[PDB]
Amino acid sequence: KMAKNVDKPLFTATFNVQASSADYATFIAGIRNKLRNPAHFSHNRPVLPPVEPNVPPSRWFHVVLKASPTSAGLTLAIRADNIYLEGFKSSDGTWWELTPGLIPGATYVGFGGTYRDLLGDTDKLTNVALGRQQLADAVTALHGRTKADKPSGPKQQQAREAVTTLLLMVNEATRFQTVSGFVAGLLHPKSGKIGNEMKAQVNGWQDLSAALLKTDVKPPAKFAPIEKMGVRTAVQAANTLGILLFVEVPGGLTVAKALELFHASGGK
Ligand SMILES: Nc1ncnc2c1ncn2[C@@H]1O[C@H](COP(=O)(O)O)[C@@H](O)[C@H]1O
Repeated sequence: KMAKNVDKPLFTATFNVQASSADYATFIAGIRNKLRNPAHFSHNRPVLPPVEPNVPPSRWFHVVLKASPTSAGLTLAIRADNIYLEGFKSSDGTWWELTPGLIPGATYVGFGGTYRDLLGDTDKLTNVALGRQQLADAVTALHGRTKADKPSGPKQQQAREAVTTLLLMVNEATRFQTVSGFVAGLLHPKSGKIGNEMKAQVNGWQDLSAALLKTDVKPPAKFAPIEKMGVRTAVQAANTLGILLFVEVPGGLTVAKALELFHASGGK
């Protein structure tokens, strides 16, 4: 059940930590546009293709974060089907994986990519500080990771804080316009923490995605509100979502069909 093609990304997206808000916003937009199922939209927002039924994960992209203009960057291995962070490459060339035995030749980092794993309690998410400095510190801490850092309690804690930072500023920002917008603001000519609404959105990507998709089924259908996210209408949901996870909703596309539409449309 090992992954395939981790070393053969579908695309590579690059960001310099010192760049402007504008550069960051289009970096995020670029990732969404390249991940989209060209044939499957919902309320003008892109929707991911389904996870392929019975193969191991074979669709990956890389994000490269450079702490400096010419410096080699930190490479993130992210799944193209569900935007999971599963690996990062260090300056010594070691692949660290976040799921034991998922990436050929990798070394397990010692924890996973859920906020439960990273923070102990998911409520701690609204105390994580985001900004340009945090981004630079997170990238440097993971780029400078050595194998000996794994048996160090405090090093493991710092690595978790660094991964948590990348997850919010890269993965969740891709998923959510609220998050990407929030981060772009911190990079304008610088520290912030997300509120409880963004925390609820980030913990409910599937639910919020599935709720938009339901409104698209052809009737024989209203939007179910999600109070804790602050999202009470289809339009607020469309404005909150950057890209939807594919969810098999009753009367909408099935996994099989959406996948054939993916292939027929020039998607890989
Ligand atoms: N490795 C990961 N990278 C990014 N997001 C993740 C990862 N693992 C879990 N998540 C997020 O957590 C949500 C729920 O995870 P789970 O409920 O444990 O299947 C997912 O839909 C993702 O938004």
